[PDB]
Amino acid sequence: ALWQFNGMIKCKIPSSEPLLDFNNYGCYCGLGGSGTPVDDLDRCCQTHNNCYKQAKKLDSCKVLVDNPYTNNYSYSCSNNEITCSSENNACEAFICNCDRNAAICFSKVPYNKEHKNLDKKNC
Ligand SMILES: [Ca+2]
Ligand SMILES: [Cl-]
Repeated sequence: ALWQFNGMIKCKIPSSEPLLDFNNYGCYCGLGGSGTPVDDLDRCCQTHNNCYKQAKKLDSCKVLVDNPYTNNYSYSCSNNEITCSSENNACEAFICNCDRNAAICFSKVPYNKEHKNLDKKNC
């Protein structure tokens, strides 16, 4: 769920408020997405978007009427390291991995304020 993703990002980037810093950024960081990523961070979000799309197509995910952003899974942050729980069922585990990968990706790429609240004309 979004609440967990927010926590994961903070786990990797302690100084951030993810739902603010990484929302409405570039062409893919936020709800939906289209076009060519404007930078590596935007690309992290495109990959995350693609991961969610793959998830929704999994047999295990079609069983729950909850979208990836509302589907709660279990994970832990410790020493700024993210660990997806073995107690997660197939769908939740896949989503957890998608979020973990994105959180780590976000923490390894540059952040360009110029792309915050990007004109969707550029997408
Ligand atoms: Ca376009
Ligand atoms: Cl990690």
